[PDB]
Amino acid sequence: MFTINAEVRKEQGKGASRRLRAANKFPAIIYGGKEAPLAIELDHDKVMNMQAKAEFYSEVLTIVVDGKEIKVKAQDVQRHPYKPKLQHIDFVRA
RNA sequence: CCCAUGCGAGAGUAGGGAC
RNA sequence: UGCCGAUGGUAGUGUGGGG
Ligand SMILES: [Mg+2]
Ligand SMILES: [Mg+2]
Ligand SMILES: [Mg+2]
Ligand SMILES: [Mg+2]
Ligand SMILES: [Mg+2]
Repeated sequence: MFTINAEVRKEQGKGASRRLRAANKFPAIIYGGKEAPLAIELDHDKVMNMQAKAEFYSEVLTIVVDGKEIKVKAQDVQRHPYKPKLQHIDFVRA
């Protein structure tokens, strides 16, 4: 099972997102179901290595944010236009 | 082009549909 | 441009600064 550690974002928007990426992290979003969407931030390198395995995109993953696990599937990924980096990820609740 | 701050598409995604 | 349509990200951008 893939276990991803994340934190809830304290700020959003272009400025905040660029700050994260300049600091070796990147934004992501968890949506789906009855609960409201949850905007989170991830460690770039750790997730990048994880998603290098094809199962990352087929399996139900576990994101540890706050203190509980959420159970999601990768729904979409935005990659840098010309750099080997992850820009954003959509996670859908499972 | 970048930073701070405010504003924020187009496309696509979740979801919905008496079609 | 052919049904409606979030959230987040992206483009662009007002103000101030940097270059
Ligand atoms: Mg700005
Ligand atoms: Mg739109
Ligand atoms: Mg749209
Ligand atoms: Mg449907
Ligand atoms: Mg938006």
